Amino acid sequence: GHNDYKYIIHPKNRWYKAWEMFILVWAIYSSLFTPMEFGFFRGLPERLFVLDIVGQIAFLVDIVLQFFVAYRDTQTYRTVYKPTRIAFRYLKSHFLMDFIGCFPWDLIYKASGKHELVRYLLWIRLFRVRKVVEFFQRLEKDTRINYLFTRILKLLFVEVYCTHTAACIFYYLATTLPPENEGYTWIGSLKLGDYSYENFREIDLWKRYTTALYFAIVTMATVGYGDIHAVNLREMIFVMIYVSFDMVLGAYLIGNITALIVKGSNTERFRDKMNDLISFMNRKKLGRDLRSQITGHVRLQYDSH
Amino acid sequence: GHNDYKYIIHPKNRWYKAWEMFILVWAIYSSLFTPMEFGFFRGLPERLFVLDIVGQIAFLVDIVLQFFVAYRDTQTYRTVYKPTRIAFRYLKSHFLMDFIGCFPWDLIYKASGKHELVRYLLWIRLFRVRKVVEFFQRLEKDTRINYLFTRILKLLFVEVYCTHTAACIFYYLATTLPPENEGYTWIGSLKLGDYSYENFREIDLWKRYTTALYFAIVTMATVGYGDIHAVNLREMIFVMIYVSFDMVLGAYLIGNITALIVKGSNTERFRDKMNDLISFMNRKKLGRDLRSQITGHVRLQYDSH
Amino acid sequence: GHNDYKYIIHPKNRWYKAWEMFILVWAIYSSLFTPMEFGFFRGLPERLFVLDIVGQIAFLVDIVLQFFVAYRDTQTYRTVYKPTRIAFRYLKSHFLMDFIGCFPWDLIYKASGKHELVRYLLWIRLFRVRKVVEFFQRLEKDTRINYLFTRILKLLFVEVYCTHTAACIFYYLATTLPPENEGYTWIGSLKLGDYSYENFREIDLWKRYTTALYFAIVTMATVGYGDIHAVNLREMIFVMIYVSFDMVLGAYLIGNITALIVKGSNTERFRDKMNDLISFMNRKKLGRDLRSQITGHVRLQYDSH
Amino acid sequence: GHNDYKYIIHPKNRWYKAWEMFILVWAIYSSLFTPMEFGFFRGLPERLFVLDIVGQIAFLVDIVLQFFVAYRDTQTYRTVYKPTRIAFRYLKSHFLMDFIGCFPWDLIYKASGKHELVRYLLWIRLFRVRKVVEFFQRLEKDTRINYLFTRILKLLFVEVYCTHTAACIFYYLATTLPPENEGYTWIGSLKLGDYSYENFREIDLWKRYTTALYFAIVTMATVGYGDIHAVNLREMIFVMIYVSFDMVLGAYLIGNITALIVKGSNTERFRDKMNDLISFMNRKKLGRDLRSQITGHVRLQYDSH
Repeated sequence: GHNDYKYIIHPKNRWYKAWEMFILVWAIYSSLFTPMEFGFFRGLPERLFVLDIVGQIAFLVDIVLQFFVAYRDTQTYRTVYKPTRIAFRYLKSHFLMDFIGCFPWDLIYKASGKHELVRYLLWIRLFRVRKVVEFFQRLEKDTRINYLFTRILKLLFVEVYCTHTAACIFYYLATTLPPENEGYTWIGSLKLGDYSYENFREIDLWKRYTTALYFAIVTMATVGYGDIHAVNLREMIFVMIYVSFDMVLGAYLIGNITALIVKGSNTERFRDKMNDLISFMNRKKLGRDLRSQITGHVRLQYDSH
Repeated sequence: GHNDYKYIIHPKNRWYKAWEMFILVWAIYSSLFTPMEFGFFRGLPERLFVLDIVGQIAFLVDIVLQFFVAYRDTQTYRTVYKPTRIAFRYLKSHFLMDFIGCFPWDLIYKASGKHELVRYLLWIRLFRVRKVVEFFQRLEKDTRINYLFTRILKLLFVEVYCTHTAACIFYYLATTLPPENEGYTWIGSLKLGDYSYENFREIDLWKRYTTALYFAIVTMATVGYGDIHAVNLREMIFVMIYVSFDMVLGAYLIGNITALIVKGSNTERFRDKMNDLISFMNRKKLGRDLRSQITGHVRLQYDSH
Repeated sequence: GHNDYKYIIHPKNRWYKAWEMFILVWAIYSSLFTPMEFGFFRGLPERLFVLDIVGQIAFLVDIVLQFFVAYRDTQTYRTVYKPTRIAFRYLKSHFLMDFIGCFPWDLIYKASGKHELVRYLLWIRLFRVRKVVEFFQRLEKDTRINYLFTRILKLLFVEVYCTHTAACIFYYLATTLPPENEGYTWIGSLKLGDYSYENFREIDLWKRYTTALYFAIVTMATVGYGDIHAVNLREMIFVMIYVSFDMVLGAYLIGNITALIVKGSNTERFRDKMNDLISFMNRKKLGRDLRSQITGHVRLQYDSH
Repeated sequence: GHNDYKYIIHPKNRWYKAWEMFILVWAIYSSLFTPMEFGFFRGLPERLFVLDIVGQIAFLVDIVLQFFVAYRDTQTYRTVYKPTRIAFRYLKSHFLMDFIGCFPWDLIYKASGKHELVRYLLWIRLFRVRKVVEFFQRLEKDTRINYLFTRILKLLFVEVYCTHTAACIFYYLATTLPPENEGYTWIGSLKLGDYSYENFREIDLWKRYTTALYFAIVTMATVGYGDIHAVNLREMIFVMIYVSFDMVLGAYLIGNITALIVKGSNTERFRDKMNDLISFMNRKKLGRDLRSQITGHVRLQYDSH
């Protein structure tokens, strides 16, 4: 019903759904790479320079594309296709964060005399998780999948993101101290087996990330070996914040899993009904013939709904 | 006849709800600073003197103000303005503890030749958490702030209070040994990174508090890296008490969160019914028109009942 | 209701109930001390020799008492008064483990050439925890206390008792190595702070017990600091067993706490009713006078049942 | 149709049930020993040469009998005794994996010049855990044992299997490094007590396995002492994978146990009502005779009316 608004793309268009999946994949990488770019590099190496610029370009198109995309209203509950209303809705809803996230923050950091506060603007690109939140909302609205399983998946994804981000921030806090005071950081004072993470800034990127993620994963599960631990006061405060948040997050995970199991399965509804029928049967002693007939018939009833 | 017993403050009038919020903030600060004044300060410094005095002054005003504020008597559900009943209720319920908490315990301890037992009286000021409990009761009665979140917010407040108090008591137990025996304390033997907490009484207040709070949060979160751990026998006993209490309290937090997720939402029960009916509809394929009719009928139960 | 059998005691007599409480206290003490006698001493020191004797006497009397105490039948629900039936039921229910527990196992251990296997018969006195089990059964039968709260209390007692027993067994396993191989034990290699548990068998009893209980409590909450950890293979096996059992025990504690919170409070039931009524009035836009009347009258209904 | 084609065994035949129980034990042993044979042996010693071969024999026979035993249809709900029908079921469902697992993979590894990738094929024998899965499925459809309790037993078996397999893989990852780099492995740098695991390949098999299983068990319960921990990057990655999976699995264990407790019992449901009735009756101070009448009437209801 938008013959007048021919330019506007239907949100259920097949090609726009393909673009939604493509930009969902791009958003996952961007919101996972951004913490690593901010934590393990003080300026992106040239080898992945293109991966920076291209990474924003795919999002820039989205900024344009979302301007030519209709939507379903929340008060009228009618699918609104007015291009001016579309533009105003996206300008006042999410345009600012998406647009500011596509700035060449690495190039701006390197051009502006290597100022760290400029690099702190990379965290705007964590607002690209809005794509994943929208994907999980859509998949929760999907009646095919169980609703509480969707919540469990969303919580596990949040745990993955928070653990990865916590690892990147934990390594970054070690980098916030000068290398001379590196012995007062968690990684600069770290010694695992024979290996000593002495000049940790010059260790391979993936060794550093694996160590930080190992600490973050081990803390997230509340195992807590101690091999890696906070040493600074800043590391101290960050670990307190992270474990306090992850305590509530793990409690929510346990609660959601328990709610899924408490909901019960038809198999269980059938098992309980079986036990009730057996109680009745043994309290009236029907007889093996009628007993077996009843059991078989009710099994077939539960099987055939 | 409010004019008869004038100058009696109605419980829920303006300018007394503002004072209730003001004294709530003071109660939170006093009930959080008290553990720190006791654990990290054998003697409060001149720098804090005025602040300390000011705190008691506020609560002193509270003691006066609560002698004039009317109350709803639960056996008649009216608001009694008679000053004798107000004073009698204050004297019976909680006046002695409130009054004792307002004593200049810090100055009294100093003016008594620095007797540690006088400084244990500071713990009376932890009864000011009755204001936080009252605020949480009122918030629970509130409908806008749903009982849903507030039930676990109360437990998170309890977690924060207990962790902070445990950190303060842990540091205090470290101080209960003489400094020459400081190598047998948890902090005196601490060598986090290249920094050793050699003379821990001369370390900055905030580094010591951050260390103790990190241990307490680490223990509460059940991570237990062990970088920081009990060393004294008194430290073992305190850690055992705190650990058992925190196991029970964390189980309570998980149980409260699980119950909020199990209770579920009207939408959620509607989504259960919709999932069942959509599964049956796909199994017994019946067309979009009958689908629409039955789904609209179902949607006229979650929104009509 | 027994003329012929005058020598039989009702299990409701205030004298027998007082003796039941007295022997419950004695059984709690004996079940708690038996592990300590086995783990921290290769033979009881003379100082508490009398305590070894009189306590057994305290249970020996009970062995006699249950031979002429009436018992309520299961199916008939009639308190059987026949001394022959009472004696036979006691003889085949718990007489053997009570009588074996009442033997002077310390004196028998010392007389039989200090043969270590004789001291393993001390574990028969673990069966005196049946009095605590029966106490909790009666408590859960009592209506003055919530059933699920009684289950939580039973689980907490089980956790406490298993932690204490695990601490005693851990120390015992340390003592199962010769004092020359003590460097391979968990406590003989312990260097908490500047204190070293070198000659750990000559350390003060409460110092050793507090250390073992600290390890057991810290493992029980799964804090797991690491300061104290299994070193032997036998210590490793015991830690695996205790950890695996404690995992299920903690899961059961969480489940029971959740179940109680899920069962819900009348306050929460009212909060949900109030939310439903407020939704109704908001939909129908009832005037503030009538809405306030409805709210107040519903509060009074809930308070006055 | 059991007369038309002979040599066909009824699925619930007594001899076939005995063979099912026998091959269940064999499958449990095989799927528990396969991780141990993979991780702790780079080639099975000849001391076990018979024990592996016989094992495969036990499953080879199990492959043959699977070509004769009948099955109950999911469509016609009736047993089919037809060799052509029987063979197709096996050939499609599980023949291929069972046959590959029956191969002498140790002999093939030793006859192929000791290639480790050949030894990786032992993990096919982990599909014999399908026998345990089928046994638990049959146990679920049994009135003697609760459904949710069967589920928690399944999850406890899953925890046992996953912990043992994780221990074996953890040791194997240490062996993937050359012995000269053993100081970088988790076990090669282990110095528990006064014992150092220097030449960890020459340590007794059961000492190494007990150490690895200790680590895996303490991390499964999230105790995380720290004494044993990952050192290589491969060790960190495996610990992260195992720790995340075990976080989810422990949350599932807690959820299953909590659902079993929340489900409740008819007795517990009765106690809930009877507690309410006792509160009401004590509130109104009702007569004992009418109390007995009401309590008996309610006891009638909570008896599966």
